[PDB]
Amino acid sequence: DGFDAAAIGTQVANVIMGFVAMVSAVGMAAITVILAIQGFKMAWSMIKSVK
Amino acid sequence: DGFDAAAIGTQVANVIMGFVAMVSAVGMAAITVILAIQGFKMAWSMIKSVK
Repeated sequence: DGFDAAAIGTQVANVIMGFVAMVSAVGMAAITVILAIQGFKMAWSMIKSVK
Repeated sequence: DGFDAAAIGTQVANVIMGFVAMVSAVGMAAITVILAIQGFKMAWSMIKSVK
């Protein structure tokens, strides 16, 4: 009857495409860790196979 | 984000450039042996070809 479906259907989507920011931010604060270990793993990794 | 990569990247390297000492020490305790045999090898070696 009214059909206020798509009008609010975009409104809702716009609240939550403007939410990637958080996932990227917590992203960055994953990698710093994953590098820290990874880069530290690769430190000894060569000098395992130094032999 | 933080980028604590090079700061700790040197820190790690400094633990392990301060590790040559051991390799030199076990070095010295190779050669004493290798001389012992080598010098003892050269002992008879001339007096093989004494003829």
